[PDB]
Amino acid sequence: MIVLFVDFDYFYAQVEEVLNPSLKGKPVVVCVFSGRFEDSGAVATANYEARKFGVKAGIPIVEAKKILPNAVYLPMRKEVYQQVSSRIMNLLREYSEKIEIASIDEAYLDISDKVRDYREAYNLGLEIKNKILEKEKITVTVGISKNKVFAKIAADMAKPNGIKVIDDEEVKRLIRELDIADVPGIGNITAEKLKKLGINKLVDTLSIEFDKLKGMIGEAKAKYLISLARDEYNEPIRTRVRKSIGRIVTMKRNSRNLEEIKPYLFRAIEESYYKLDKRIPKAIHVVAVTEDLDIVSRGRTFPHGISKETAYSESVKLLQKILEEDERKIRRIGVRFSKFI
DNA sequence: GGGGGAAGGATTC
DNA sequence: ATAGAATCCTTCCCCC
Ligand SMILES: Nc1nc2c(ncn2[C@H]2C[C@H](O)[C@@H](COP(=O)(O)NP(=O)(O)OP(=O)(O)O)O2)c(=O)[nH]1
Ligand SMILES: [Mg+2]
Ligand SMILES: [Mg+2]
Repeated sequence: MIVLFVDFDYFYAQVEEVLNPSLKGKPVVVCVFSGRFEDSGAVATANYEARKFGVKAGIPIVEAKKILPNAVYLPMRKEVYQQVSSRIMNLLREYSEKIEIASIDEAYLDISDKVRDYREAYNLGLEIKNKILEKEKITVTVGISKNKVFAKIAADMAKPNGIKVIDDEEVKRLIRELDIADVPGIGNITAEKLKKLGINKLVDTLSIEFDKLKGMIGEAKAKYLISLARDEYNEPIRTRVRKSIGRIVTMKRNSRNLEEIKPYLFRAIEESYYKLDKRIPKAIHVVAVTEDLDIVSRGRTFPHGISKETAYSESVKLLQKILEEDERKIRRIGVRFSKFI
């Protein structure tokens, strides 16, 4: 099997430059203004010119300005970045019927019925990397290996504007030399938990016995890293059906008074039902972030569809149930819809 | 013993 | 100081 991976380079900032080529070369940093005061929020992404001085996703907009107070700070236009992303995807379907859209800047191509050697897979790559540059003027980074994981890891080192093939005996090489936090699916919570058991590379998952591994990171994670250690990561490319749609907004004031959170909640449903459009959910969840950044939610499943009048009605009792069972101020309110028809 | 949901956790975008 | 969005997974609990 041969898997082809596509990670658009700093996709949000790149699109802003395609629409305003003057920015090309300057530190661009796209922001998520929360609104509670001036320059409150997070950085969604920053182009590599701004990445150098440590302007990355996650750090608040304040810190991103003590570092580069003269960079170009633009508000995120996710609706514009989506329209550009779909046009790029609709050019990738021209290379395989079996394609998986992972995220907005990510896609796997199963091209085993279109090539059969990493050399022709490599030669397919640039004809991707340039058809995209030909029609949408965006650079991408492609990775190719024997499964969806190492194709991911390939692009993880090749980016930006990169191309990389990880052959089946570098796969053997990596299992023994790859820091395991750099395995896709292992964030900081579980990376630390692995060091605590002396697991630095993927091979150490077989030297240790199983239930020591399961009880700390979980059964699916354990059976996941275990299958990659023995070079037995199956896993194909299948169309991803969007199973959830929602929106969650941040209040200008921390509060728990219900008639203060009703406006933000009702505005979260108006946008969510627009994002739905012809999709009827059977379940609504009321997500809420606390004043201490914790995450609590209450939901319900209906045997039928939910019309905006029924979502307006349900979301207030789920909201009541939250405040019923916790004493903390609410910082972010939202809603989320699943179980579509 | 195990199927099958509704609420916190963790990854990544 | 600490966005938004969505996926999968674990854990507790009702049910054969
Ligand atoms: N709202 C929001 N959006 C984010 C966040 N993180 C990423 N995104 C959105 C905006 C990101 O541009 C888009 C893709 O994210 P990546 O693949 O993780 N990084 P990119 O491809 O951008 O650059 P490079 O690969 O060179 O780091 O996901 C975030 O924390 N918040
Ligand atoms: Mg990318
Ligand atoms: Mg990505």
